[PDB]
Amino acid sequence: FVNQHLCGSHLVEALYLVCGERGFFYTPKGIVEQCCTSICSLYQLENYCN
Amino acid sequence: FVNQHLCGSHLVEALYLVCGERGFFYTPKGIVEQCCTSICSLYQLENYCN
Ligand SMILES: [Zn+2]
Ligand SMILES: [Zn+2]
Repeated sequence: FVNQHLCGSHLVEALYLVCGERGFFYTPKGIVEQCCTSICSLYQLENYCN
Repeated sequence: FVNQHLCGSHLVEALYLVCGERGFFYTPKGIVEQCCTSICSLYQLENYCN
């Protein structure tokens, strides 16, 4: 996985790819303050699939 | 397979800009049958925001 800062529509694109079929929930808040202002791993990103 | 997959990618991105700060919930069921085969405006997409 790209060990990078995922911000704006780049964050919803990743979530989209990782969560596949499941779907996901996007909430400008804790996913932000850490996957954007910080770096997240496949792992951490998967906390947002439905 | 291909088709709806490509299409949802285009939708999450449209729901990012529309929804803004209320975020959203993406579920490949409801949405894609509605908006992949026919055009769906920004107007129509806010159905889908939180
Ligand atoms: Zn960009
Ligand atoms: Zn495309």
